[PDB]
Amino acid sequence: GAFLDKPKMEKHNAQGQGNGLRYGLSSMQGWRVEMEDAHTAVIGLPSGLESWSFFAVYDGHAGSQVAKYCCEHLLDHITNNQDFKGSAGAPSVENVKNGIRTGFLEIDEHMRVMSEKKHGADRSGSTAVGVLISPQHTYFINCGDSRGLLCRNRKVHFFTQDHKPSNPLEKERIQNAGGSVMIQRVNGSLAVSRALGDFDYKCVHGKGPTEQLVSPEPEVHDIERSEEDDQFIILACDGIWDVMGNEELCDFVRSRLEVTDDLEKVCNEVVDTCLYKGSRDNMSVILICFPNAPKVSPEAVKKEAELDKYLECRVEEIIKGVPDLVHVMRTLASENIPSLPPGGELASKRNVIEAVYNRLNPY
Ligand SMILES: [Mn+2]
Ligand SMILES: [Mn+2]
Repeated sequence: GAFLDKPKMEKHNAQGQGNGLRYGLSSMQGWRVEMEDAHTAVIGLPSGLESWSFFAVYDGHAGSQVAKYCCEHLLDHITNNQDFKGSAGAPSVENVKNGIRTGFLEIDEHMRVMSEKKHGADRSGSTAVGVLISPQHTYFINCGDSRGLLCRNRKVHFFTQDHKPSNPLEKERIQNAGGSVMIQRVNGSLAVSRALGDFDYKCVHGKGPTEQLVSPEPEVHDIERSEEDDQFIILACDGIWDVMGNEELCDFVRSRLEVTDDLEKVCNEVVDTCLYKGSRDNMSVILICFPNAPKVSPEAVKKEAELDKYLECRVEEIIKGVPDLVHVMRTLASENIPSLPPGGELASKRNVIEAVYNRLNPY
């Protein structure tokens, strides 16, 4: 509803390891007056799914309630229904997919009844993007305009398709539910076509839960795992994707992993880079690395130290009536400095430039 006068740049982090996985995450409120993102990150699932893992980002809209509920309860709604637990043995691919769909519909209905019964005043909604990782499969899950991708063999192997109201099938559903897409928005208001919550958009008489103006139905994609070739998974809200493309962010993350194995720090760098690229939204990123993720390179670390020192010297010489940081950044940009991080560019080096600037002009 409003912007802060200065961004809240404080990072909240988590990290972990297990089942042959390493992960880090970072979330940051940014320019927004409230933090309405949430996330789930768990290696080892209950009830015979110890070798399974689950990661998810939730981008809350008009409040954090739906997102916060999801982040604590979506997983059990997915795994603790009859469709997921279908077969006698390990869940089949269909069990997993049907189980995920049922879990989204059932948590949505659960929240709706909780809200009706307790006379809930919030009209919040949430996206969800995540991965359910088994020994042999990565199941991508998407509902909304948060986004996930898989980097395999140094390339974007897969990314989720954002649910935008102007997408043909989304637009069709909206119109069949009595609504319209005005520019990019449901009835000129809502920027997503799919979400949990947003119950005001789920009141069309004579249409099922998945045929409302806004649908809680997730899209699920089974990717068979590749032990040799799988590198990393990125999950993030639109606060990240609004200012960095799939290949850019994939290239950027690779460049950062070649310099560090600290996954929280890599996530911090993504979020700061997007802030400095002009993102004014809440930002959350989860980075899940597989055994063959890029490795720290002695040469990359050396190039990074050389670049940092170079930037430090440039700031000094530009300072020489001292220019402010905005103007220093502008001057550095006009220098077309080579060997900046792919995708991240000068924005990804701002913390280094600003720390230099502060040392030289501390007042
Ligand atoms: Mn939000
Ligand atoms: Mn957002």
